[PDB]
Amino acid sequence: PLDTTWHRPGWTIGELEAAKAGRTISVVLPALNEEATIESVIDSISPLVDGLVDELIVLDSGSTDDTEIRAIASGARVVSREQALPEVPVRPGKGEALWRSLAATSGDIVVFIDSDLINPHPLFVPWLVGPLLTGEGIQLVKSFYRGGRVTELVARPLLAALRPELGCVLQPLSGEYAASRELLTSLPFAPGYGVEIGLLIDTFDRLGLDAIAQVNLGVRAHRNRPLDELGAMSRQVIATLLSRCGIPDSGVGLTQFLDYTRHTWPVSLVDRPPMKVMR
Amino acid sequence: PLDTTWHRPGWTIGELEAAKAGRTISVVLPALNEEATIESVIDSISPLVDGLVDELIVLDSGSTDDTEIRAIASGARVVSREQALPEVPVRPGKGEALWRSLAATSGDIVVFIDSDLINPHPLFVPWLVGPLLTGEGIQLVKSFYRGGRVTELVARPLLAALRPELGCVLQPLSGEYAASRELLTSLPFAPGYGVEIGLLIDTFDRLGLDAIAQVNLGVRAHRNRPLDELGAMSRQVIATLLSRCGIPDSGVGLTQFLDYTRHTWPVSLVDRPPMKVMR
Ligand SMILES: O=c1ccn([C@@H]2O[C@H](COP(=O)(O)OP(=O)(O)O)[C@@H](O)[C@H]2O)c(=O)[nH]1
Ligand SMILES: O=c1ccn([C@@H]2O[C@H](COP(=O)(O)OP(=O)(O)O)[C@@H](O)[C@H]2O)c(=O)[nH]1
Ligand SMILES: O=C(O)[C@@H](COP(=O)(O)O)O[C@H]1O[C@H](CO)[C@@H](O)[C@H](O)[C@H]1O
Ligand SMILES: O=C(O)[C@@H](COP(=O)(O)O)O[C@H]1O[C@H](CO)[C@@H](O)[C@H](O)[C@H]1O
Ligand SMILES: [Mn+2]
Ligand SMILES: [Mn+2]
Repeated sequence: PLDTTWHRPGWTIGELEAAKAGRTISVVLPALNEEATIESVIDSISPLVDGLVDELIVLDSGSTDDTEIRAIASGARVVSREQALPEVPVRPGKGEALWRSLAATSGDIVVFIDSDLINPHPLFVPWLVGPLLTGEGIQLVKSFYRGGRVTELVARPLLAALRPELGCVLQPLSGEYAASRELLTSLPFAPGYGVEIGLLIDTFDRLGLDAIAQVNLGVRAHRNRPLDELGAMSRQVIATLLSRCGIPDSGVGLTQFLDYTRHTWPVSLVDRPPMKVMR
Repeated sequence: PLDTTWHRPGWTIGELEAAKAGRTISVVLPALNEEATIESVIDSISPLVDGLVDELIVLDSGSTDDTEIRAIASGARVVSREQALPEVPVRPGKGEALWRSLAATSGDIVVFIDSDLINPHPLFVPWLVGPLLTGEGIQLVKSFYRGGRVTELVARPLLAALRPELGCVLQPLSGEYAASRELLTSLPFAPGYGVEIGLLIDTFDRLGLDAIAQVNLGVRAHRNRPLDELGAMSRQVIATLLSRCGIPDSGVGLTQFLDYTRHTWPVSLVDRPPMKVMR
């Protein structure tokens, strides 16, 4: 039911670029304190700039390490959350960074790549844009790869329960994906870590499976977070997914008991609206 | 909001036994292929038999290893699913084993202990029965301990979303707990791995928090399953939890893509009814 490219696409950078046909391509790297990895990621993509890729920015989501200076030193344009859209006060979380990035880019096609990847392949961007460039009706491309605890324990089983039509999607939460600006500026953006699952469900509801493709990127490595930070992420994924399914979420943050101690993590039920309204 | 015993209970086996006041206590160990651990678990509890504990059975849920012979050799009464309730054909899964165990025991109080625990403390059963024996209105006692991936990523965040009143429960899926027969024979039993979360939500809805206590067992160790088996368990926990919250579940099993291969795991939306109807 779902256009899946199972092996390495056969296209080439010169073919894909020809297929642009006046369309532009922006790449956004969201980054929060990724000084150890930001440079390797930027370098994997910057050789494409002024060719297949027209624009690369790092959206610096409030880093307090050396993320920004190392990104500048790799030749990337770095855009803070405030600069992307300064009339609107900044909220925390990943979804805010990606939503704002629409105002700081102008490509007809937008590619998101996480900045915490350990040594990413230089064809990620070409592999993701393939179906948007050479297909018909594809508006969103998700990646899969490779062990993804939230994906396999939370998102895929809840999708099977509540949107089983998306059961064929191998990595619904994947941070590497591309989509048309027309789609992205028409969809709301869930806060925090809810943004990927929200975009997938909203895209499906509006365009169906035929507008979605997925592409094998082989294997990917990244910062494996401790279980407690995953708990808050799972809570936000659940909150965003239930809302899309018409189920009322309590809005109560996850509490954890670490001779134990207690901490309550934030959860948000507030989406950003389609960036179109900002026109 | 929730009666919590945070340090080691101060009671003694002789005090607790005196407090029985004619009430009986059954212990059930569900077991599916636990030959490596069944013996250490039985031995931790059998010294209590004919004193605090009136009855110990192993409910052999279809083992094909040496579980049954090793349990017999530790002096335990072993009851198959068929023998517990032979007029009713056997279904797979943990919940079926626990539900049937009500027909093969007669204690006024029933204690469940998983049979895959690595070296369990001999006071587990005394610590769990404490609040049922010495409290008032306690009808269910859950344990906590100790890293519990389904609990921290699936069950606690979904409870926070959908039954936030149970947010103070530290280990909702814990396999070690005790309850009155009157409660257990009044509640349905969810299939598979849904049984613990189902019993907790059903108990709360019927009796509120004041009927539930929890007790610190310190640290517990057990067979840490691979992520893919956890995926099917999470799917069933989600299915049981959504049903209790009035949310329709698709009934679609989780599919996993392991040059990948596909497998679909069973999920069940069929509860067993209150054992009372079998009277
Ligand atoms: O408020 C935030 C949180 C995260 N990120 C970025 O979003 C990406 C994915 O975040 P994370 O690693 O925490 O998620 P994971 O992939 O580990 O589940 C990373 O490049 C982060 O730098 C961000 O820009 N802003
Ligand atoms: O169909 C089944 C599945 C499991 N069990 C028992 O239920 C307990 C808990 O099962 P499991 O270890 O798979 O769950 P976990 O604690 O690892 O999440 C164990 O003693 C199993 O032997 C059972 O009696 N029947
Ligand atoms: O899927 C997951 O379990 C997590 C983290 O992966 P691990 O459990 O650390 O292997 O990462 C997912 O979610 C993130 C936030 O939504 C995305 O940025 C990742 O790309 C996605 O894989
Ligand atoms: O909470 C969990 O993640 C799992 C398995 O624990 P691990 O992730 O292997 O540490 O076990 C829970 O669920 C089982 C089935 O419902 C219960 O039998 C366990 O007692 C409970 O801890
Ligand atoms: Mn990451
Ligand atoms: Mn276990």
